[PDB]
Amino acid sequence: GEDGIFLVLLGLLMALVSWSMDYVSAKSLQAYKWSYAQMQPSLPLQFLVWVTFPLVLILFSALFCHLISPQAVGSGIPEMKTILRGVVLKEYLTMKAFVAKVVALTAGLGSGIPVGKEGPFVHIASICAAVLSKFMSVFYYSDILTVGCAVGVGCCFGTPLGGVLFSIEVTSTYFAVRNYWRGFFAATFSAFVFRVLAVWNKDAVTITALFRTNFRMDFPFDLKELPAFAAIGICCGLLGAVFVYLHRQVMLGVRKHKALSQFLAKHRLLYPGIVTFVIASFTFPPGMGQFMAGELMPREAISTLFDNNTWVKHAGDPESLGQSAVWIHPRVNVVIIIFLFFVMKFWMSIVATTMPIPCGGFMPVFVLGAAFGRLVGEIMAMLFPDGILFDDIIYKILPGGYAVIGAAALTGAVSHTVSTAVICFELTGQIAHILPMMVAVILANMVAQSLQPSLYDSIIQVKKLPYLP
Amino acid sequence: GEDGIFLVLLGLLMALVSWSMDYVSAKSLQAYKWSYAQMQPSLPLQFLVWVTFPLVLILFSALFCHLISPQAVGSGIPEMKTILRGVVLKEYLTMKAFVAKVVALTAGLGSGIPVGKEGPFVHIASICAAVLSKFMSVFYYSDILTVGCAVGVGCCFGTPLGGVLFSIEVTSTYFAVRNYWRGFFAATFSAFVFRVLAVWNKDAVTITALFRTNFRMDFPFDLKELPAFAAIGICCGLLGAVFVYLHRQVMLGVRKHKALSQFLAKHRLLYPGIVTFVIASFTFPPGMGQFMAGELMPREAISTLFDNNTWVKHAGDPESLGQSAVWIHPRVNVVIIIFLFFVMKFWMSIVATTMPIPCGGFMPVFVLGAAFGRLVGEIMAMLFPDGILFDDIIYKILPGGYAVIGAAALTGAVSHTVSTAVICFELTGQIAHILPMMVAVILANMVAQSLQPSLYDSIIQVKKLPYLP
Repeated sequence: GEDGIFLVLLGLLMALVSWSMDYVSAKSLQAYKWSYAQMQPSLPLQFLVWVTFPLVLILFSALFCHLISPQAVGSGIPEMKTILRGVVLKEYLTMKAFVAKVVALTAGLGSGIPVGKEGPFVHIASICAAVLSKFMSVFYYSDILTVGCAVGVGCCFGTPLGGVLFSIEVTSTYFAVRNYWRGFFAATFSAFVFRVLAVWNKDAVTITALFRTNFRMDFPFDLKELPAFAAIGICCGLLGAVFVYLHRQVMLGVRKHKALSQFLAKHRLLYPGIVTFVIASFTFPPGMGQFMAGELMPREAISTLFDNNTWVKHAGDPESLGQSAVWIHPRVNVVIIIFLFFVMKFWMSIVATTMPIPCGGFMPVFVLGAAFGRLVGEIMAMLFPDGILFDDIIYKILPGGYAVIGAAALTGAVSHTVSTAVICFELTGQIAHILPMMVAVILANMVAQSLQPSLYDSIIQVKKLPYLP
Repeated sequence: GEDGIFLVLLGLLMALVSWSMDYVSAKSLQAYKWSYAQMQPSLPLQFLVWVTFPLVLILFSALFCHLISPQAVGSGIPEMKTILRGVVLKEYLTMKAFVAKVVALTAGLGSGIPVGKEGPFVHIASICAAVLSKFMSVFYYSDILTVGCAVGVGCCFGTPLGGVLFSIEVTSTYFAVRNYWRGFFAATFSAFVFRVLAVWNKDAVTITALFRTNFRMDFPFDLKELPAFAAIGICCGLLGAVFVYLHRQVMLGVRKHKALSQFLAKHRLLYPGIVTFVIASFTFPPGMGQFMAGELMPREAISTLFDNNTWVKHAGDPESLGQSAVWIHPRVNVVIIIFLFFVMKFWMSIVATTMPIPCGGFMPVFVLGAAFGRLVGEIMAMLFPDGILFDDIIYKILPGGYAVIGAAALTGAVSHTVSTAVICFELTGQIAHILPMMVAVILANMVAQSLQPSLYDSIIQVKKLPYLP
């Protein structure tokens, strides 16, 4: 009927918005790197620019989520999964919030602070679905929200079927397969237009997925290492649980005492600002980024962590690798700097997503999972030096695969879902490690579902929304 | 709770059954090839053995679906998708049919006649689910059938998430996500045990998917060829529709007249037997297999059609390729033999799946799709000789990708579903062509949903089961 025209118009209007915002964010971020390099090597000057650019940009984003729309702070998927369980929120789906959010999500992304991308984008995709429906036939409600969620995540990442699985498996109890067909149609069209546009205007020469990895697909892994994958199941789930626990121990920590509540009511934007300050103090590269690999914005950080070469063995030479040359210090072994990167981005991510900013809880958790995966992969490669044999040719293990297993498993354990593995392999561009990441996702899910509740369940519990089951 | 023990026991019991039956079928089929080669080149003797082995084995399978269980003929998914819409069939889920079906599906598969594998396997997986539940807690119903369907197709092909999508998207109207989690768990465990067992006992050296393809993943296809994919959408959908139409024009063709009904009631097993005969008459390789590539059992036939080299250009030399050397005739161009293979397996497949045998409608449709795909790929490679340029290196197109697009799209158009692309790329082992196969699956679905009904809908219409919507 007249469903196809509405769905194709939603897809073509969502791809341009996603492409525009990350185009602008990428140009702002490379201008940041450019100016920071190109002034001079002056260590106080480097500190002051490396601090004053993210404070300006994050306080700008907090200003445009405070001023225009007072209801879009703390946004993302948990209040809309509260909405589709029956509760209506009338003023919350206003078009005026839309322009109030997108520009904030630009200025949440153009800095190197770990935030999400998915959550506010799911919200604005639902906004565009509702507005385009209300404009339609003036010249069904949970259907509109489910199609909005599918188009939102499948237009974030160019991952259609991971989009429709992410819409069904957490934001529902029953599900009409009419929405399955509609969400699959609109999500694959949005992911189609978003990827071909980066060949038209910019240069990404073909319809490569987003983050390709050149693994070898000829004996990737034997079953002599397979219980190691069991470890990267279980520990990730355990680590995922601790994340959720500590998240609540900051949320209530904002609201536990009258003193800091009076301090925040004295001036609202002071809480993001200074804490932006302190994580800039641990990201300055000659300050502590030597011990940290601090000079990595997160997109190229996880393009780096999915590399196809062993970092312990290429440390005997000063050979120029890609960006991964920042992962070599002349005094410290690389296992220690992966360890410190993991622990400091781990406590940095919770306090980064705590602040009153449009936040998603997917991307920094994905980065933490990749870091833990490559940690256990590098100690596997250090433990078994020779590799094993094949027809007069030697195959040695490679730790990019461990990184992609961990970057599926830990965010699957945090967000209490099994469909994270789908967008994981659909971002990485290869499915060589597919059933080990499914087994690891399921082990991490059963451990992190035994111990603690989900992330979004804790958010709706602390924010105290009407949530009946 | 006590769900995990039941699901892991179902998975480990289903993997052994699938592995055992295709182990036995593969050994029988290679013994067929072995004896046929190893007697002598005597052209009447070759004819008589090439005919008398499939007649014996197919009449044996028809005997063991006629004798023990009189209710398991015409089995597969459409009567069970009738069952889960409300209608009960009491005597149909008896354990006695289980042993009556599995051995038949061995002797439906050990011959080279095109049959399915999925349908009767979904049925026996539901049988094992129900029996293991009734044995459980003596020392929920649609849940048991949906878990049975997911384990069935994900244990056929080692494809978990394509399994759970194949269970939701056609055999439901609503869907409880409890069954999503259970089906995902049990399907990935079944696909895990099935693939690692082929390294323990037999040799498939690692957890390679099933049918790997070595494409190049470095500029697979430009967007200068992309409307060709539009053609392999639309035509496949049109061709898929014709398949369904002709299928009904044989089913009613059995039941249109009293004469052939009296002829069949005279002797029931005569109808499969002789028609097995006639397709053997068009598969004898010096008879007509020169013009046909007849000496290809279907599994190695579609391992051949997914090859990474151009068949027009490697015809100037008598170089030994793999099995694909059967695709070269010294007098006939290869486009004509792909064309004749397609048209003769097209009319052969409907009459092959017509006969009273446990049949699935997935595998021969998959083969027909691969043949049409490589047809349009070879004429694309014949049309554009030079390829195009890159950094002083030339990239020419390769027609394996067209074959895998067509083998997704035409069976997606026949079975009226979008989740065929998932098991397509999960069998082929690479996701380089993923969003073109999604776009082609959706174009073929909208054309073949405009023209004719589904395959299984026509089956339940002609068999006249109680089907309310």
